Amino acid sequence: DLSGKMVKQVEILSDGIVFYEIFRYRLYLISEMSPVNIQGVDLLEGNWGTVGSVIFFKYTIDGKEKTAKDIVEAIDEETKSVTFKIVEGDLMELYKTFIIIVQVDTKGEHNSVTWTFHYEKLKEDVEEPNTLMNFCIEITKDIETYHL
Ligand SMILES: [Cl-]
Repeated sequence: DLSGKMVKQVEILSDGIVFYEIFRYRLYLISEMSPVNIQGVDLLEGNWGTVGSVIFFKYTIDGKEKTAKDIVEAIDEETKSVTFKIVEGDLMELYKTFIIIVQVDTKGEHNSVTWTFHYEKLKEDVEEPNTLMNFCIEITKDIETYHL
């Protein structure tokens, strides 16, 4: 009831392999590639690209500065997937639980990035995370257009 799921697949022009490299091992590059959206990506514990690593994000949503602390809960290298669980931050005032999965289809033929949110709202009247999903799609477009 308070439970929800949201899925968006977007086709990318850029190399899926580089998208996965970013999201697994070089996540700090997103501050450079989507500087309107992301002001800081700071590793707090562990190492980049390892399950159990803890990462702090400074980001802007609707011109408001927000933060989150996330743990990397899962990595699947064969499917090119990484699962982030948000443990602290502005989102935790609206959601009890929030999990973000990013998965890159690297056929090479055509490449795409699928974003999945699994969340538990604190109340029934809390909104579905549409704005966050728009935010994630904007970062994807910023990343794929960064090379040009
Ligand atoms: Cl690992």
